[PDB]
Amino acid sequence: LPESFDAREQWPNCPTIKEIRDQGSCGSCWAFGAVEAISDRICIHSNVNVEVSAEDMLTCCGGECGDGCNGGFPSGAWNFWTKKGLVSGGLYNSHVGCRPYSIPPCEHHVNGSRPPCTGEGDTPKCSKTCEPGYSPSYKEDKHFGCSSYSVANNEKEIMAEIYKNGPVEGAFSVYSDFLLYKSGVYQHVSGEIMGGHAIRILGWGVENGTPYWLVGNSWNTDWGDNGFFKILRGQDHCGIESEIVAGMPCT
Ligand SMILES: *[C@@H](C(=O)O)[C@H](O)C(=O)N[C@@H](CC(C)C)C(=O)NCCC(C)C
Repeated sequence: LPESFDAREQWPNCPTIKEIRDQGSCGSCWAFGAVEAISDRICIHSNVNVEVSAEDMLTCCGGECGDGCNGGFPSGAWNFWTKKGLVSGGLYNSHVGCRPYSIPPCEHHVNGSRPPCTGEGDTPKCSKTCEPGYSPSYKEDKHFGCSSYSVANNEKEIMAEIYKNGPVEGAFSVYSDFLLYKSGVYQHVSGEIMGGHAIRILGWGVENGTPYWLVGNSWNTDWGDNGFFKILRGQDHCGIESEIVAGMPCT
C-alpha cells in the first residue's frame, strides 16, 4: 500500500468521485455516504456514469435503514441496494435521473447565498415513479448491488478495500470544533458532541507527519475544503475506522 492515495486521481473516468452533494435540512447522511460511494463503485466496476438517487434510498428503504431524515444505519442502506436496488437521481432542481433530490440545499455552519440549514425537514414520500420526461420506468431504472459487507476496524484493511474496490462509507462522532473546519488534518481538541455523522472515504495521505483519511462531506462545497476534509488516521479517531461499510455492484 502506498503512503498516499486519492480515488479522484486513480479513477479519472469516474467524475462522481469528486462531486460533493448537500443533504439539506435533513439527517440523511446515512443515505448520502452510501449512494455517493455506490455511484463511485458502479463507475469503477463497470468500465457507465450514474448518480444514484439519494432520494430513493432515503425515502424507500424504510425501517431496515432507520428513520429517514431522523437518521439511519449505513450498512442497512447498502443492504437495501442489494435487495431492491437504487434508481438514478441528481441534485435538487437538477431534473437529472429518475428521482432527483427533493430537499433544498442550505448553508451548513457557514455564510452564503443559501438559506441556513434548519435540522427540521421531513422525510419525503416513497414515490415509485420517475420524474416526468425520464426513461425508463422506475422499475427499469433500478441498479442492484450484488454484495453488502462491513470492513473491519483496521487501518490496513480499510486502505486495502478502498485501494482495490473504491470509496467506502463510514461514520464518526462530530464535535462542535469540527463544524468550523477549513483545512489541514482535523483532530478533536474541544467541544461537545453533536452526534454521529456518516460520510464517504475516498483516500488517505500524510500531512506534516500526520497521517489522515481523505473524506467527502454532504454539506455542499462552501463548507470545509471545497466540501472535503482530512481527519487523523490510525487511531480510530472519534470513531472514523469503527463503522466502515461497502459492497460491490452486480458486475
Ligand atoms: C446523519 C446526518 O447528520 O444527517 C444522521 O444523523 C444519522 O444517520 N445519524 C445516525 C448515526 C449513524 C451515522 C451511525 C443515527 O443517529 N441514527 C441511528 C438512530 C435512528 C433514530 C434509527
